[PDB]
Amino acid sequence: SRRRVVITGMGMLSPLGLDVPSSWEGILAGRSGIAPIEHMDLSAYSTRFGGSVKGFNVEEYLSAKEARKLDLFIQYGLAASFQAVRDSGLEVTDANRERIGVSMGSGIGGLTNIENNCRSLFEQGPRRISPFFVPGSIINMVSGFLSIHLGLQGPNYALTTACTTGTHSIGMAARNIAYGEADVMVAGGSEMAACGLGLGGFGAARALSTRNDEPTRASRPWDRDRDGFVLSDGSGALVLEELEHARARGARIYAELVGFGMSGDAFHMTAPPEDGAGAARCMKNALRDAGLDPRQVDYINAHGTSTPAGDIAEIAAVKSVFGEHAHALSMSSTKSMTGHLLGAAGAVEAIFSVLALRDQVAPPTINLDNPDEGCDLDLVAHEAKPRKIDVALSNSFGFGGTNGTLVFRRFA
Amino acid sequence: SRRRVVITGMGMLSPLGLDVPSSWEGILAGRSGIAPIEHMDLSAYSTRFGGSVKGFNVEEYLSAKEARKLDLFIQYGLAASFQAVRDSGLEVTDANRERIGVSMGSGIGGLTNIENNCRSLFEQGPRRISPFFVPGSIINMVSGFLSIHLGLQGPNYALTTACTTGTHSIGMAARNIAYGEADVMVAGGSEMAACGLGLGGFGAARALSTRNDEPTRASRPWDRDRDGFVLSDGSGALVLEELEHARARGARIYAELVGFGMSGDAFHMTAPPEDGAGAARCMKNALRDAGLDPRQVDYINAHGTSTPAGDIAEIAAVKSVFGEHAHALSMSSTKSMTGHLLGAAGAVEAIFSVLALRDQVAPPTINLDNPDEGCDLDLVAHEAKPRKIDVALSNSFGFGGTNGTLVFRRFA
Ligand SMILES: *[C@@H](C(N)=O)[C@H](O)C(=O)CC/C=C/C/C=C/C
Ligand SMILES: *[C@H](C(N)=O)[C@H](O)C(=O)CC/C=C\C/C=C/C
Repeated sequence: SRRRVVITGMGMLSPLGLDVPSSWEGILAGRSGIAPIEHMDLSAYSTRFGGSVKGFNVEEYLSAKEARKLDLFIQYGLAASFQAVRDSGLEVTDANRERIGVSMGSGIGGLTNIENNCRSLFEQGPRRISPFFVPGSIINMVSGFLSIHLGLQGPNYALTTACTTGTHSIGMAARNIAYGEADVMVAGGSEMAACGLGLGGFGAARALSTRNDEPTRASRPWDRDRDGFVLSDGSGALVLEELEHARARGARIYAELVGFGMSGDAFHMTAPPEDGAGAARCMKNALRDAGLDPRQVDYINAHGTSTPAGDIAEIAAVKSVFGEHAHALSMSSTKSMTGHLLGAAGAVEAIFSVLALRDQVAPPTINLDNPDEGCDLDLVAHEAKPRKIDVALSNSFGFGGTNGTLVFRRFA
Repeated sequence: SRRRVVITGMGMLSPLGLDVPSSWEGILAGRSGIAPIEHMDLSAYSTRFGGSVKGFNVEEYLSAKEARKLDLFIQYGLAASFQAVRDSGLEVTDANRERIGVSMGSGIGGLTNIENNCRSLFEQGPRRISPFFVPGSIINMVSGFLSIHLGLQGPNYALTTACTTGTHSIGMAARNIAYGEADVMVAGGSEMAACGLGLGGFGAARALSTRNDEPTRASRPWDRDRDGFVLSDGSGALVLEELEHARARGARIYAELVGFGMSGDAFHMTAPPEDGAGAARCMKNALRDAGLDPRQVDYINAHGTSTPAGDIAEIAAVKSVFGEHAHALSMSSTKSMTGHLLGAAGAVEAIFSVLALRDQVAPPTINLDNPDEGCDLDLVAHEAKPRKIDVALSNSFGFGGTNGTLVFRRFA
């Protein structure tokens, strides 16, 4: 006896822009948001570029006094959230506040703050750790601070499922509404992992592209010369709403959230199975959840992180799940332009999938100069493709073999 | 139309013991697991004691190679998880593995690992960061490594909701089963924040008891001389199972999980509202979820962290929710003995609630020498109280005003 769930608001900070429309313009233009990092000295690091959010002004949202306490991941998460609530036109009242909840997640949350409080502790000692370190750094405080600012009293929580965080946060918030725990959820992800620990940590695991000479050409999903993902920062937030609650208040409806899949590879801590069996199971769970034939999918927003193993695993999974229809649909990686927003990747890509439906256009896979062996699908190489899209699918795969799939369709 | 969920296995590392029965013996004996910390120099810190796990042997569960890369919070979570799966008697097969998932969470996850990789980064630079830093430190890797070790292909995720993490992880895993997403879930929490950042972080926010001269007397919920919570380490894990799946395989059933409630205070980043209005809403949501009259609750395992504001707010909430029945039920804080396991607090306290039902006994609130103004309920001061218990309730409250309540009842 589950209710239908629609998207009535979207908000975003990306390497391509400080909101959704500016980010989406970047996407359709094939623009890279990847550039040498400038906020820290990366001379000793094998990767010196990433997707920074450019020109972020927190004072558009919060007092400088408030924001001083908050790690950038919380600033970015609040900014995207505030945008999405505004965009929904939803009015929070005594009558609906217990029915509006929040699920904004992160991969690691306040790493910059943790790194800085660690410097203070080691160099100076524990009397120099900020009283605001914990409430300013832990992952659930986007959900926390958003609920305090807006008076949201519904379910209040955060997921942390590595690069799957954004996808799961949206899927499980949809489940909250579908099963009557809430009428409205603000859900998505924020990440700011562009510090020594983040760039050094992924560096030490050799996960990152080291194409320092051409940073805009580094993220090249399914291209034979790909050499790992590009670390990027940002936040995506959607207002999810029960269909009748939306219809009743005359809400502008972007799309319907019809399918959510989760699954575990149970294969390896960091590498995906070569045949993408976990991704394949996850996509099939989401399609069954949606009551859809695989042939109804027109657009896939791939995980497509630009790793050797991950990209081909995703091709195999799509070929397994869709058979001959795999050559009819369009699949692209917007990480070709945005790089990899980690715990935020699934939230910004949920928004790009919803906009692909609104505008009937497949975003491009830029830098796809030489598709690898077996990468023979319509990957929307170089340039945006206007086309029919009634159903869009977004994938995220994470450390621990954790998988998420979101299925959106045009709302009647 | 939603399915019933029972507890068929439990696992724990606590300051009181390296498994459930040893921990539960400590609880019923009124024993403190709180002592001066010995694994680090705390001379410059205002708090020098906490609840350590004593004598943990990871090699009972993992190979040296398996354990070396993993933060203690993952070691502790895997140990509790493995105990719970063994304790369930569940056999994982090709036939049931896609129906068995994992939701083990943490407040902050791999803080000790983060501290250690930061020392290397500051002293020597990023070439000295472990390749295993990320997969070895991030919160979702208890769920990840457990699924890889046991071949679990069901829903795979992690919550991070501060001190509410364990309660939410259990509640939402129960929802997964109730709503047919899985037949079995391993759920709970693990925390190891007994490092500089943890003791310094909470110290800087003045949240911790500084009664260094009597560490076993420091955790004193509802006592007039209380001066903040006691930082403690450990893990709790429950095997949650659909009732018919349990009956069908002849599983031993500890208790039924009947109610789960969440709510946001939307009041303050760290302080609860004086009248505990958020807690009150959360407890009422759980009882409504359970289809129970407040008068059916016999035992409450309080949040009861031993903070001035938190303890009295919880009394107010119980008085609001239960009225005259507030004087009939028994409410205790096992943190009087265990200290606060943070993201694990909710998991170990879910287990103590289930055991209060099994043994028909209310655990004591030790150190309750002088109950504060308004603390005039049956708080089970000093000594365990044998009594009728058909329904037990467990609360957790977190930073961000995030609330969780779990309602368990004796299984027919
Ligand atoms: C994502 C991927 N490579 O596809 C993977 O889940 C991952 O490594 C992210 C883990 C967490 C993110 C934040 C980390 C900071 C150090
Ligand atoms: C605890 C509480 N009872 O309010 C609080 O919610 C909390 O634990 C915040 C941080 C969680 C744990 C990890 C942090 C360690 C430094």
